Amino acid sequence: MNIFEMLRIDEGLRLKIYKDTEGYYTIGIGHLLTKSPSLNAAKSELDKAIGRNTNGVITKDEAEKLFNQDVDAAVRGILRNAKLKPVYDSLDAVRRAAAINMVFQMGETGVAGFTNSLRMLQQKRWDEAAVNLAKSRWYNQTPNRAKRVITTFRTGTWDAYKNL
Ligand code: NA
Repeated sequence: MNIFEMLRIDEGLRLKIYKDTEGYYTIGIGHLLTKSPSLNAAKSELDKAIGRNTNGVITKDEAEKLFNQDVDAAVRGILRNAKLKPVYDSLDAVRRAAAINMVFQMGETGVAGFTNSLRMLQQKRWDEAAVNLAKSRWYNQTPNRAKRVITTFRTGTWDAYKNL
């Protein structure tokens, strides 16, 4: 297990434009296209991202290319964020994957607002952090995925992703 395999489990792989859990146009391995309700706007974003006129459909290689870029962007984002970087730096590599997963799903600004959770993580108060992380819109809206990510923060193991 690693961050790529983890997010592949959590996000799936779809080669045609679909709506994500929030109703937003997405493609590939959780590549958010736009929050606009316009499918045409989403198709434009896709074409811009891929560099060709798609039919709203991409190949697996293209999906994996966007995915690589998106994981890299999530990491880069954490490292540029004054609130997230110190917490991320304090973590072991397994818990760093859980951190990247959160940012991939909700964005840097959204995760940086988990102030109390972040403090508990930096303190290595894992059970307390896990309880706090679950008191969130995140957990309520995507409880199975959040439970997996939270278990990863709680334990520093890949146990929530084994059998998957
Ligand atoms: Na998804």
